[PDB]
Amino acid sequence: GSSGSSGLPEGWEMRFTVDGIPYFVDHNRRTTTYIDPRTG
Repeated sequence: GSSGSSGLPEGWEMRFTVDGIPYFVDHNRRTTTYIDPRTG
């Protein structure tokens, strides 16, 4: 359902692939990773 911004750091973004997988996108680093930034 409707989702917002939990609380990610600067640069780290929250998005989901066509399938709907939990992944983050970095604007500064310009990279993609599956591992969560907060948790690690």
